Amino acid sequence: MNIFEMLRIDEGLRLKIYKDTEGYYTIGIGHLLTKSPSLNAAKSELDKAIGRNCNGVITKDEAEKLFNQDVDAAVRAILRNAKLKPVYDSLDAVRRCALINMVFQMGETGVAGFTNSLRMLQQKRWDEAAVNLAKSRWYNQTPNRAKRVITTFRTGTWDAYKNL
Repeated sequence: MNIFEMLRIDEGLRLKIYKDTEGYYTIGIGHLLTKSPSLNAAKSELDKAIGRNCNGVITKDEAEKLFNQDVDAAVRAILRNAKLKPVYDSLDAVRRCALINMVFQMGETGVAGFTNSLRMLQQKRWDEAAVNLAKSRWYNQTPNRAKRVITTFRTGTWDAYKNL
C-alpha cells in the first residue's frame, strides 16, 4: 500500500463535479474546486485547472493528473511548514502517510492547528495521540475515515486499509 492507494480509498474517484461531505464543489480524487456556492464558479475553476472547456466533466487521466499535483503539493506544504516538518521527519514511512492524508483533507493550516496531537506524535506516544486526535470536529464529521487514519498512527501498519 502507498499514499496514492490510501487516498484513493478515502476520497473515491468521480468524473463529474460533485459536492463533498462539507457541501463544496469537488471533482476527481477529492480535488476541491471552490468553497463558493456557485456551480458556475466551480465550472470556471475546473476549466482553469484542466486547461480546457470541460463542461463539468473530466477523464480518468485528468483526474489522475490533478491527484498527482495535490499529493505533491501536500508533501511540499508539510516540508515548508515549521510546525509540520519536524513531526514528519520524526515519523516512520507508514505514519508519514497518515500525516500526508490529514494535510490533503484539511489543509496545512488545519493540521498545524492540532498542536497537542502533533507533540504526542513527535514523542511517539501512539495511544495518547490517537485519543487526542479523536477529540476534534474532523473525527465527529467523518468518523470512518478519521478512524482509519488514527489507526494508522496508532499501529504504524496498514491494517485499517487491508480490509477496504
